[PDB]
Amino acid sequence: MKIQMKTPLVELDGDEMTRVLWPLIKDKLLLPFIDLQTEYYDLGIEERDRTNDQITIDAAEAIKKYGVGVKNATITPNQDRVEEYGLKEQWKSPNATVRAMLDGTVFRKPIMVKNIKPSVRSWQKPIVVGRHAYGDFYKNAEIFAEAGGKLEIVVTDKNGKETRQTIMEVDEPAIVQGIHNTVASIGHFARACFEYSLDQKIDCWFATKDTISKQYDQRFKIIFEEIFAQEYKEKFAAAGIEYFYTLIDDVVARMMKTEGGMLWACKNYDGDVMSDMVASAFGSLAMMSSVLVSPYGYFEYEAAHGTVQRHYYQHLKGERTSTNPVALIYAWTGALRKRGELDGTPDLCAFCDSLEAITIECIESGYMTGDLARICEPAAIKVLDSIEFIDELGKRLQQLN
Amino acid sequence: MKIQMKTPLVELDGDEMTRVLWPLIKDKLLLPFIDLQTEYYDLGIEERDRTNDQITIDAAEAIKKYGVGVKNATITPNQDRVEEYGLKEQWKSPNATVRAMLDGTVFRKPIMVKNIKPSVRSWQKPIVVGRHAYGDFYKNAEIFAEAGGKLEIVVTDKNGKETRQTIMEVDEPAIVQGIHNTVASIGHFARACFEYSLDQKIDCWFATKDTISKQYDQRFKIIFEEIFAQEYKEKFAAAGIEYFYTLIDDVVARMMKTEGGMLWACKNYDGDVMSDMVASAFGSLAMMSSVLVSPYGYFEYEAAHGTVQRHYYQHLKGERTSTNPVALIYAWTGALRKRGELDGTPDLCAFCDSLEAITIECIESGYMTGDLARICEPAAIKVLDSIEFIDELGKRLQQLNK
Ligand SMILES: [Mg+2]
Repeated sequence: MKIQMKTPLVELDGDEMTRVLWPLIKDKLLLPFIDLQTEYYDLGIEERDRTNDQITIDAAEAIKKYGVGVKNATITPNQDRVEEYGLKEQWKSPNATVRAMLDGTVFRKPIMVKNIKPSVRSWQKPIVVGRHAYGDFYKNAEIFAEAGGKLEIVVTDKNGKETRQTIMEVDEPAIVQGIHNTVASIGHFARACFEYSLDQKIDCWFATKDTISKQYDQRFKIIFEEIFAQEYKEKFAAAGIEYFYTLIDDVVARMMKTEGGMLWACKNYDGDVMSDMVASAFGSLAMMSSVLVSPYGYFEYEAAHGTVQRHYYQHLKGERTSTNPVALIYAWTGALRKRGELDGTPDLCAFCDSLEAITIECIESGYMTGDLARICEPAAIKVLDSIEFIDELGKRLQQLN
Repeated sequence: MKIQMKTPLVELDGDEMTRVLWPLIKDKLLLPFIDLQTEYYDLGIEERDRTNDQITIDAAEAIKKYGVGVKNATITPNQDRVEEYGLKEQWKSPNATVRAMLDGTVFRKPIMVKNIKPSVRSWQKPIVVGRHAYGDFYKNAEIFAEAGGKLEIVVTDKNGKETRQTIMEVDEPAIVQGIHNTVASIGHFARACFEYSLDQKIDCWFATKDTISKQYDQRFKIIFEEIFAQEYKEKFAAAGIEYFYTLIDDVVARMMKTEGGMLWACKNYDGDVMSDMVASAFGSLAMMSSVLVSPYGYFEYEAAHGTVQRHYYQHLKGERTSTNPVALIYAWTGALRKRGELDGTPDLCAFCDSLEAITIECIESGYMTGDLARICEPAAIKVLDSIEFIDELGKRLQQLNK
């Protein structure tokens, strides 16, 4: 029989080329081997528009209920997209929405192949970015103060005690931004990072600009230091690993020189930008896994890249594309593995191990999409289009099973 | 004999190892050749402490008066530094104070040598970072809301009208930050970058996260777009160069694959971090120049790196150090060159071009500090300690009969 699942995955569909490839993955790589159970939520742009973005919230609720989600790449619509699709508004990033609702830390890890050298000469070991998923400027308040004025932040507690601080007082057109985070969210971030480091036996590096931000960034620094001292110090020393804190400018300068091999903990914004820099440098944003690990027990595996508009238009014209589906594949395998772990269904986990291994073997053997063929050494034997590539992996799986 | 100056440079001294090397540069590389005129401001941590940080303000005022400053590396003190030096308080970043007082854009360019390949394989051409010098979180207001509450930004105008926006309402301990910028400062930032791109004949790339920050970052995007359309589109076309706007995560991915050769315009924070990433990748933080170009006509050249506490402590024990003084040197040559341009004293500019060239040629001939010798190819001929390095450049200057 096919591999059986005890609990369904929550499945969040997406946009454009990634939407096109998603059912081909299911058809060729999963359904022939697994009696795949999912709760399906279409987060394509048109369905988010139809439902006034309720579908996004509903999907996040389902992840909370079942425990594990898999997410396809989506469009966060700018005004071009609004015009292209005739949208009601510039709907908020669905990633930002899910992360807000679930909380946690997003772990981003390169999917490494031996035949692609990183951009950064020194890198010999993967660098994992642990990005705080919650708060900061992903939930902002902003004012365009067209006549200027006294610009303040204000906090009013339960009890009515008001605290005010002045940003600046200006007599000219100005812009203002406010952000927050929570002590609890930061603590869970620190914990997730330290636990990841211990599990994987890698050092943890964290950095902020605590010299400039003497209460906000300072609070991250203190919380990591205290959690580390009180909960992890001994565990780390027994495991032969270290926690290193520095300033953000110093850590980035080090990253250009390091051999790699650590967990790089980042505040939300830093992690968003830096995970993309690391992904690119190792080879591709499609060669990078992404998992949100919530302290509340939820997991969301996603393809953390664009939807490939140019390739989608080509596809609709009957042209084959060089789209790299690896991140999409690893979102499914990561999610099915976790679901299998939680459910105590190890045949599912073993399948996921196999498909991941097959994907790497295929690329390392010189059979790959065009983006990878551009940067590998030695030269690829054969460039496979996105659909041929998926078809090839399906043939390898059939030969296993 | 010695080259004459018309107008003094404003000289801002600093801390630790950089403070140690600063007179050696003057003594062996400047004073023998130039009747150096400076107005001296000691921004060492102890003078800042003694004057309650007034000396920083006074120095910024002297830059406004004379037009050009040269700044040594300084400590921005955390509580560890407070303890170390017995300070009254964690004095605010003097760089932030100076930038706030002058406004402008900080241009950060690698100091490239033929025998050092960049960390990023694709880079074949310099990348300049143009960092907006004003506002954002460098002038923050922050609250530790130990009881939570309604967290807001509030704008109270000249005429009454209160505008409030809610960040979040929480029932748990939380932290709150507010920042600002001005439309005028942003515009001056866009113009400085467009002018720099024209003058250097290089493309301009700018990026934010306007998809998430739909008024704040968006206002940067808009101001750039409008200034470019109104004031630079035709000039760019004429010069064969482009302005490219994208999202910040996209630009960083591109930076790992580009050949280089553009001006990368950055918001204040992005510029702080990304100028150091570019500097490190090209070779060292010490191999990066830094000039604040104010819209009000002032210039501040600095050594934009650390003060090297560990080396300082070794130096006090009479031990040799591997501190790289090139950025200190280039701060001086850059400031003196500008001083000479403004004063119409071209012999000073000539000397500055010569000292930069001599420094480059020293390193390219295999004589360099430890940091460079770790990454150069072929192997260094002789690794010089910081002071041996300055002394070598001195020897060369004298050999060339400057
Ligand atoms: Mg810096």
